[PDB]
Amino acid sequence: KVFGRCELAAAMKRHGLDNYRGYSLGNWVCAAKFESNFNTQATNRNTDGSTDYGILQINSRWWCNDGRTPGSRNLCNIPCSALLSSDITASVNCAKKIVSDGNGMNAWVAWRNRCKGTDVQAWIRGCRL
Ligand SMILES: [Cl-]
Ligand code: NA
Repeated sequence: KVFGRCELAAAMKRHGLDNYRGYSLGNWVCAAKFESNFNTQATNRNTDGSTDYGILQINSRWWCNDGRTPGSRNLCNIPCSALLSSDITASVNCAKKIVSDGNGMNAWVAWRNRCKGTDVQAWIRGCRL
């Protein structure tokens, strides 16, 4: 499913992401936009053989199991395919674990290079939340 800007904003807020670990909703919507262009089905292969899945492009090297990433962990205890659903519950729950890992949202490369330091509030502007 391809989410609308405000539609996703509302969905994330309901799932407890607004201000989670100090990160305002705008940060999460910005990351989603640049990681997957709001597409829950987005998949991207990495050089090391791992693959990124879903709306927030979670990596199979450490967070989910896709059966084709040798020596990987699966810290979120879930099939990577579950991160491609129209329902973002699985992605959100796993992202909460990731952002709490120690490096915050820097774990998401696109957020660091395109969201960090910007006026992220612009991403939820005009939204009925
Ligand atoms: Cl943190
Ligand atoms: Na894995």
